[PDB]
Amino acid sequence: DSKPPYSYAQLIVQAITMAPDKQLTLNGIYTHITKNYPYYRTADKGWQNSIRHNLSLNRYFIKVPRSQEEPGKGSFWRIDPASESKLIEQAFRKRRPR
Repeated sequence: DSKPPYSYAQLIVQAITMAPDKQLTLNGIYTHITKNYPYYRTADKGWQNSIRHNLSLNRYFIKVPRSQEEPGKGSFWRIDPASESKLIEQAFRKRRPR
C-alpha cells in the first residue's frame, strides 16, 4: 500500500533517465510512475494528463513534432544533451523548498 508520488517535473525526467535510449513518448511517464508505485493508475486519472502539463512547463525535453511513424503518432518527449543532466537534477531530487 505505497503510492508516494514525486514532482510533476520529475515524473518525466526520472523516467527518460532510466530509459535505455534517452527518448520517451508521452506515455513514457505513464509507464514509469507505475513501474515504481503499485497502481497509481487504476484509481486516479488526474495525474495521467497531468504529466503532459509539465512536459511543456519545462523545455529542455526534445519535444519533436512528426517522427518516423515508429510509435504510430507524431509526438515524442525526449531529453536533449544540454537538457537531461539539467532536469535529472530537479528530478532525482524531490519537492521540498526551504
